[PDB]
Amino acid sequence: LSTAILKQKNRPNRLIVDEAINEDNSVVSLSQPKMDELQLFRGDTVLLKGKKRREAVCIVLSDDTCSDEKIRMNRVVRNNLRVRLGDVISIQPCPDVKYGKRIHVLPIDDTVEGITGNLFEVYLKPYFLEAYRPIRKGDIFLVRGGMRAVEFKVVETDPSPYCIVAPDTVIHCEGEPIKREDEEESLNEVGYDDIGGCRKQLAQIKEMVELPLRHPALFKAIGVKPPRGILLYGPPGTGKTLIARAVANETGAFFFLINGPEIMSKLAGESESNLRKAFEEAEKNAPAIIFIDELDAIAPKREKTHGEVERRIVSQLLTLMDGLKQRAHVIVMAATNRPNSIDPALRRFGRFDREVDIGIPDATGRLEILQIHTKNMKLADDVDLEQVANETHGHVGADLAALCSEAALQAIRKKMDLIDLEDETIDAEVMNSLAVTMDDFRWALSQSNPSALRETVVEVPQVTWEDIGGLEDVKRELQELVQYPVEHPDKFLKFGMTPSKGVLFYGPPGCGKTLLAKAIANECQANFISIKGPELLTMWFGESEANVREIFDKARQAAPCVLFFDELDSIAKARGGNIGDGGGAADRVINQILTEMDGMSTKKNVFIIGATNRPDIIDPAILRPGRLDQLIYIPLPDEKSRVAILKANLRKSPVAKDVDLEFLAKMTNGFSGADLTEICQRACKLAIRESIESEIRRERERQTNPSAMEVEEDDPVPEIRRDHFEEAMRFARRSVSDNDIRKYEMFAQTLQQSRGFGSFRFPS
Amino acid sequence: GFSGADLTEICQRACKLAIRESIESEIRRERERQTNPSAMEVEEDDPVPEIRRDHFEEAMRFARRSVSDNDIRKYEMFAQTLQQSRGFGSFRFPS
Repeated sequence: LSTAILKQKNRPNRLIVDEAINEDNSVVSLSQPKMDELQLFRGDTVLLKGKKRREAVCIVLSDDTCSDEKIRMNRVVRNNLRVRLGDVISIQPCPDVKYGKRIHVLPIDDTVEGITGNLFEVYLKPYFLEAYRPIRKGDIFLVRGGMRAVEFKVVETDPSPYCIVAPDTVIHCEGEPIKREDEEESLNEVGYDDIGGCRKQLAQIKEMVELPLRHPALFKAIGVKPPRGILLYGPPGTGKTLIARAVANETGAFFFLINGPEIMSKLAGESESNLRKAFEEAEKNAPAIIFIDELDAIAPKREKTHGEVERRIVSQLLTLMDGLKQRAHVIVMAATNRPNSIDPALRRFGRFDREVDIGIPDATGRLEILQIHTKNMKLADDVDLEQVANETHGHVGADLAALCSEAALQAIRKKMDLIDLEDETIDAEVMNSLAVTMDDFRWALSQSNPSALRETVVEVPQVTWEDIGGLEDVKRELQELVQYPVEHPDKFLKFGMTPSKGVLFYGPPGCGKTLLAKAIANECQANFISIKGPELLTMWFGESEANVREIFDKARQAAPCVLFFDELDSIAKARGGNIGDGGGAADRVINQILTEMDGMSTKKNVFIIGATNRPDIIDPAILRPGRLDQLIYIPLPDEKSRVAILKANLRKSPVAKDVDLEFLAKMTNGFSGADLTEICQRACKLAIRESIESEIRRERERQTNPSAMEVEEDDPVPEIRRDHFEEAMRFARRSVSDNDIRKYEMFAQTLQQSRGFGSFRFPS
Repeated sequence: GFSGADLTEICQRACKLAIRESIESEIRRERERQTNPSAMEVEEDDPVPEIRRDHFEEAMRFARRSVSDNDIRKYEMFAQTLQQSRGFGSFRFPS
């Protein structure tokens, strides 16, 4: 009674698609109580619901021979409802039993060719002769009243929803031959489910948009104000105009597209007229959506604006923007690659206040995009899309389409040997028997250049607590700072504590200090932004203090993050390590991290994790309360963490079943966490090499005796095969010597040994 | 010899030992009562409502003196030098 018009009219009596063998285009096989629930009498026509208001109706007959769970239909109505078999369809009567005054069905000649005559007497007679055939205004029904499939395109129907077109009222023969090529122009209206990798942000766009659009009365009544404009932004080609078309085509709202260059390419003084005639025409129509695409072209930073007419379109845009108020019920959205590349006068309140962020798709978004872009190809059975989605690590929503196109072209190319050089009469199997293999996808992947290799990736990591193993104390002391302030925030209000906002790991170099950040980020399902040393040290060699702000503001729009500043000591040891000229702590970059860290309220759930190998040169201005507070010393793996590390590195490589990792982890004693990832690779080359060697030597010896005929040898080495490790152990070094351990173990007892009041006891 | 900002980690680290306990004594109770899901007598009003001394007994085990006694000398040997450069004392106007 407060939250219930929010449904899309889902019904208990939904009938699911069931195949039929009939040729009548308006016969329905319904459940037996279908005439009974709503007391559906005979003599009317029901209103079946598909999508995008692109539907197709039937004449509802007392033919209830089907079952109680599904509906049996032909291709005609279910497909002309613009829904495939697998879309929900509502059943509901429509009292619009009307007779067509002047209709307009558009034939296609190839289906019509043969007998032509006059359209009326030759085709409208044997089709409309009281044949139980009502339509919906604007469809293309399929005619099985001949030997072959024939479609006529409905355009005009005097009743607005639809009617039972009858010959009793005159029917014009003004239909005209159309072509199959014209379907995509109407299918420019894109359904909702044709977007992948955006299930996280599309929810935000929905909650912002449909509630203001499909329920104006609630907003006008309660008085809460819908947004005056969204501002999507992301790397180019992630399919944003498609998002706008989806959002405005599945909510029933007129859509108007303003291109960027198309405005900035007309005569000086004519573009502004186009902007006015766009914002004017939109407000006249229904609740609309203006999508000002490529906004950083008609409104760059001022530092690009140099002409006067270049700065008059911006003013016209601002005037039209703030001219919007609640009367018009119009909503605007934009698109730019990076938020700060827009004129700052636009973000002021009332114009583009709120700002969604489409990002690079993540490991499952790529799978969804691939499954969308390969729903037409004839993939071979050996295809594995969950595989190819895994290694494409820079691609965006447009690169994957090109990749699939390239694989299809490669299949065509391998078919060209048997294709005649002048094969205009391309044979049926040459058009249909095509099958793309993993050979093709790996080839095309190797021949693709990713478009987005240089953007910080914000996605939940997959490494879990079972890889590191051990480290029991760190597990708890890292839960209680990243998970508790997220899963139980009210406990932090029952008492008065403010959550911590920092940790500082320090340990021997290369000892799984990164895997702990990813593990804890994987626990609480939090994003994970990694900043590497070779990146901060770039900032120290030029501009600073203009990108750290942007890093933090990126982490803010994706809470809860676990921002991981790797090698906080990079600048400090790249400046002298107690530099000779004098410079003590400040380095123009860490200072900026401080300035941003303090100016960030704890309510936002952003936790900053550092990691250093030289935990004394680190600036003493960060180890102060209110900033990175404590220090956790990550020791070398002891006995169980080594077993887990070995079993984590040896997962993708088929290992022998008689290998004793419990022994190999018991002899390797002071080994780091990064010299057990070497033993588990140098023990692969010793099996790779012995594989190519024996392959080549067999191909040799067989050619020595070609008449030997001896064939069908399966494989000489499928397996890492112990007595490989027994050799890879001969090149196994130790990263950190003992003196490099009693250097940190003698720093812990410097942070320690200034404590120890545990003798404290409350008297009585 | 405790600073004004080392008594604010005997007063927080004495609360992360209550947040811990009241967030364990909750979760532990969930798994407990699945032994008797039909008991219908569950949900004690408060397992730990209170900072509850014997926490400061423990939080005092991670109390670190920030300013060592060898660094508080550099100041007391300054302010004492602003004095001893003063004191005209027996100054007294005639009659």
